[PDB]
Amino acid sequence: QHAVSAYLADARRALGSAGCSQLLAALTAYKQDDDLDKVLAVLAALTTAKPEDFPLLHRFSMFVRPHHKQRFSQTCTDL
Amino acid sequence: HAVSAYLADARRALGSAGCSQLLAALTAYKQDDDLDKVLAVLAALTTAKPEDFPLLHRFSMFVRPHHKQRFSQTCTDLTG
Amino acid sequence: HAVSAYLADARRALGSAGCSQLLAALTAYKQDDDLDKVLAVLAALTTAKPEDFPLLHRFSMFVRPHHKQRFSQTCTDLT
Amino acid sequence: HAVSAYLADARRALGSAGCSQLLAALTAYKQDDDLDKVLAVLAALTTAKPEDFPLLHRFSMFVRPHHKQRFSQTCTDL
Amino acid sequence: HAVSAYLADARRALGSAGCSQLLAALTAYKQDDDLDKVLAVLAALTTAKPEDFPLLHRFSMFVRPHHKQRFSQTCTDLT
Amino acid sequence: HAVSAYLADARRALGSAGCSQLLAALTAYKQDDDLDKVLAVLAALTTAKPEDFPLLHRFSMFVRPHHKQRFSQTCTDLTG
Amino acid sequence: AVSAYLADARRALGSAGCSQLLAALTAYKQDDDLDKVLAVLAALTTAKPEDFPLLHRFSMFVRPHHKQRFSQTCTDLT
Repeated sequence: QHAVSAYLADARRALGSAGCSQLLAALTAYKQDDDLDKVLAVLAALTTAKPEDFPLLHRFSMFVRPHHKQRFSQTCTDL
Repeated sequence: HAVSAYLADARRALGSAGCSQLLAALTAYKQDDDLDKVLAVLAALTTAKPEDFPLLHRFSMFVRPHHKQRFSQTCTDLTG
Repeated sequence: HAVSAYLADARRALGSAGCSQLLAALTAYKQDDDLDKVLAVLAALTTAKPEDFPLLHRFSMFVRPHHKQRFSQTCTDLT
Repeated sequence: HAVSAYLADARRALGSAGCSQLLAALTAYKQDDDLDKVLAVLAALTTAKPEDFPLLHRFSMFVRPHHKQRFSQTCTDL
Repeated sequence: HAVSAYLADARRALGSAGCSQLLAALTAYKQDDDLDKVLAVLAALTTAKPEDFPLLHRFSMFVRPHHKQRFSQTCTDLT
Repeated sequence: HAVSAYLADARRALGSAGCSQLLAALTAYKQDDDLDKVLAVLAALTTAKPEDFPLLHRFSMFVRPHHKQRFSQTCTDLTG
Repeated sequence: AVSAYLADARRALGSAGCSQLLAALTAYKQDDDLDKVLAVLAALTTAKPEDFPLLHRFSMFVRPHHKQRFSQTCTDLT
């Protein structure tokens, strides 16, 4: 219900333009290559530097393929 | 051994069929990532009586990090 | 005992989709206190066939004390 | 199975307030046997947009057998 | 009004002193949001005899939406 | 002696209560042939932490031949 | 719970903002003026939706006779 556009706007506000671009660049590489560790590593660097940004880590679930939900959760638990 | 203590408590409080229903819902959640559906099974089993409310709250150990905040809210609403 | 026996019977009679819809409606009721809305979900699922009418009646174990009399009356009218 | 699939589709297409209004009208019909009144709620909710028209027709599974002939005809005409 | 009917029934069943005690507790709840304290007055007054139990149940109309679950639970335990 | 090695590893990783819950579930499976129910106990105990995932996979030695492909699939889905 | 709130407030509002909020809390604890403390709180913590939890969690400081008004004001902002 526009969850994507709300995420993009929040990510731009919290990470700045360079960060929002880095995250989007990593997301489109994931959509092509299916490599979850590599996109989560970009995401973790950007959104777990401070605890107030952890919701952007969690909300990134909407872009994770269903077969990758379990690994996404495990990675999040470890962060 | 926090999991094994949970399963023992759930079997003792809910009985065998109830413990199984809850584990069945946990396995479906681990596959489908649908929090509302697993919480609905859990709430039916563990909020019939206040002495079982701890089992609702302690289920958090199985809840994925992206679902934890909504799980808390839901628990507060069912309990108070 | 009684909850798990109800859930097992509902899953067997309504199928897992139906049982989930019923449990979703029960959780909404536990939060919103709206008896008409939970009864309407229940009646749609459990009064399509007469052999499922016991599932309507037995749902009383989940009904709040201040709603029990209205729930009974409505159940007698449906059956 | 057909019931649960209908309820899932209705909740997804009408949203929860709409789905509730329809189910409220179904429960009134199950007690009062007034077909016009339940059809009127259904038509308001499910003919706003053409992609929801299937929900009008599929509602027949809840209609009592003596009402099925009128129900489909009226649905076709909408 | 359901309110005015409740007040009339409470005055008739509890008498004037009791109806006042209940209303004094209701006013404090509407300000302090302490459900246990108002329910304790209500339970004392309206579970003395079974014919007064409907006054316990019908008190729900004054209970805030976030407190309906605790109100139900307390009612289940008193019955 | 693959069984005894499994039981020793499970007792060390899951503790006594967990190892017992798993063996109780294994006995029920050996009698009732219900794979979903035994895997639900196993998944709860052995997929909370990734270092216990080998216990999930090695449980295949107990699975009846007609269940082996579904067992693998379910394991892959829970782990990745 | 207090120290966790102050830590969250310092991280989300910065040190000047956390101090403004504590100054407003102290004035409330002395003067019992709920509107004035809520006005400082609302300015600081409803600029962004991610800070709304700090508005809601502020209830732990609110005197019992003000609980209902605090909730209402929160709802009207959120």
